[PDB]
Amino acid sequence: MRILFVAAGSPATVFALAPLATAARNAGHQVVMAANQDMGPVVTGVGLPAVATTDLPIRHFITTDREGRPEAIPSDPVAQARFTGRWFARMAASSLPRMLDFSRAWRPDLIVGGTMSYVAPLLALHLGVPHARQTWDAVDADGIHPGADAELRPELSELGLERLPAPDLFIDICPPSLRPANAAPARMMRHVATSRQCPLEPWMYTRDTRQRVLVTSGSRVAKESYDRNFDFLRGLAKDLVRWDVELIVAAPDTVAEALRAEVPQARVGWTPLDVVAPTCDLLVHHAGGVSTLTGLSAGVPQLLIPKGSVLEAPARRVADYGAAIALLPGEDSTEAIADSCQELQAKDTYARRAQDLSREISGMPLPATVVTALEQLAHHHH
Amino acid sequence: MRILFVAAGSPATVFALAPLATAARNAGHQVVMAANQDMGPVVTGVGLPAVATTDLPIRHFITTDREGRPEAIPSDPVAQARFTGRWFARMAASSLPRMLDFSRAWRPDLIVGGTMSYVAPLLALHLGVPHARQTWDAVDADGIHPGADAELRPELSELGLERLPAPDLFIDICPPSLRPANAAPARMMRHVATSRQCPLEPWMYTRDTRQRVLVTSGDRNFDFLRGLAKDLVRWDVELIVAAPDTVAEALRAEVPQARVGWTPLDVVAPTCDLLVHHAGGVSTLTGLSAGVPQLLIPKGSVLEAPARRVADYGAAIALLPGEDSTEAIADSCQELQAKDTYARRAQDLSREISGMPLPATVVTALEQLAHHHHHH
Repeated sequence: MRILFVAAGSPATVFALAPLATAARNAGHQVVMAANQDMGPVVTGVGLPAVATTDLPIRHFITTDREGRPEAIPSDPVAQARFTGRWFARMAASSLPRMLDFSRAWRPDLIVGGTMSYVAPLLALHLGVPHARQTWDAVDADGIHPGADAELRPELSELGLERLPAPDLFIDICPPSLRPANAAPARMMRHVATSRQCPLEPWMYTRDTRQRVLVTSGSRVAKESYDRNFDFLRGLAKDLVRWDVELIVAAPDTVAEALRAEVPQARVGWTPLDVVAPTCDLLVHHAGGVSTLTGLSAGVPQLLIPKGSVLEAPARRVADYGAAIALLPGEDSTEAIADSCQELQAKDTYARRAQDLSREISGMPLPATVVTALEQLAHHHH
Repeated sequence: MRILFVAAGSPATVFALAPLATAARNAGHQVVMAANQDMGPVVTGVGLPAVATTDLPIRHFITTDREGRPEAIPSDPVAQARFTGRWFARMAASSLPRMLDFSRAWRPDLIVGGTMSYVAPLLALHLGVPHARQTWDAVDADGIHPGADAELRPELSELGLERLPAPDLFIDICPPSLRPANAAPARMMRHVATSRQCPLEPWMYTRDTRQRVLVTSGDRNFDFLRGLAKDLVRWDVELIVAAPDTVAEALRAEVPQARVGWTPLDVVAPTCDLLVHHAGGVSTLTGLSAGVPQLLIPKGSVLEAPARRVADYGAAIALLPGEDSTEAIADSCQELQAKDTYARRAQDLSREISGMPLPATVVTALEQLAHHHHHH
């Protein structure tokens, strides 16, 4: 059958959906993935044909409203969650006329979209094909979807609705231990780490007696759907050198270049998180995209520095579980960061709990087994 | 598990292994694919981490005669097959030191190689781990493997062996109806077509009023394409030529009616009325999986019997060297486009391929192989 996957405007949205999308291709289905135009090479780099939902990048939709006026990001956590739904929704609303034309020409039997890929359910409603939603992280969307529903009032009105409908199939990669009790019934699916790949360098797979700490931006792209920075690194690397930690830095090339000067004691560049993660004793990141779930699947302790209101509660869940330390706004001092790495490095309780969670992820159903669910869904509709 | 896949020196060897390698990745395994350095981009373009077996192009591993002149490919079918096995084995033996250093560092639990990826079983023997072999087409390697054994005899003796052992698991993507009568039992697996990807353009999924013919090849790859393209363009056919960028601009300039460029076969093939594959490289299995009739113009005695096999089945016409006159090419294209039996047989083979076990199911076989090796 013919399946249209819809990611969104940042690389982790592609990476999160790629295991199921390539598993579907591996089962003999015709599969295409739609994403913003600038995600095109990200899509084709996971081995899939790419379609552009829109030629505008996410920065356009984040910073500008449907009326073409600049919009400020609010700080209140309820407001910011709604704002997140709103900007993903105006991207979808903007993409809908082109995606309708494409879908009428390509004739999908089924549409699979990411959590906030709102063009996916809109297309489903217009065209009468089933919609499956796959989550793309462990982030609660209960405060996000209402922001989307409000912003889509014009599109939903035409369809006789006040809110987007429930998915025909909901697939959730969130480990049950981190899954809120109010989440909708889902077909569980194992998160499988993917990214853009490279020629392997011995250090990505060759350990020494050091202690391997990876500070990472999650994707090499300059703009993910969440803030990242990186000022903290200089002071942190000094702390680490006394620990003869082997410090590895994966960052966008411009940031990567500045860091080579600021912390010369480190190995700075870009490397895929899925390749290097398993080899690490600690991951330090901003708790965006698929980074946290990738770290948990590898059994690695993490320092989570969430930047963005919707990213905070999921990061605290992992710390509360015992597999991470999470430094939320106002907690992330120079000293706090150093002390946290010290403790993650030196107390094996974190590694134990990270491994407990890895084992839980590895018991979840494989993407290949969820392809069966997609086939059953379309057979029942069609 | 950690699984090392070993393709070889041409994109087709990478594409053939990619469904299983990505299926293994999708099952949570750490997967790496090794191939010639110049294939690194192909490996990364299917979504896998790449490692280089060698930086030398495969044609540089054919040795020279007594007096230093490069060795002629002999014409006899048996002789060619044996020569091919020796050539691939020489490549394998040359890459064994680099790959052994890698494998000792990475520690694969299982090694999967394509048919003539002989470094794969050698590595497996050195590291004491299982070896699976996957076919990367429908070519019988019965005449090929003895040449490899002869070439590898010194490496085999270091391991206390006189010949390569059977694979610990043999995986065949050949449709049953096309396998030899004598064929070894294999874990059967569906061929799933895989290519380098690009942004989807409307023409790739939109037909017009014309019959659509795709030609791949695969320098008289040039004389042929131009010659053929001229012909097909005269019958008001929509001609799509899949050529390298190295000749794209020259071909366009000659035959401006043909669409010459960026063509992922997995995307476009199902959309065609006819595929024409010249020289070799491409799997006739992708056309079959798409259910499209094919004109096969093999060059290399190793490619003749399998192309003959698809023709005997009735899904293709195979023009062997000397048979591909302009008239024969033209009559064959007309037949493939118009006759019932060709369309029906190609659809029959597509149905057969579609009933074969999925790559994701073969990953399970790899896991069992690894498990039984060290748990008793």
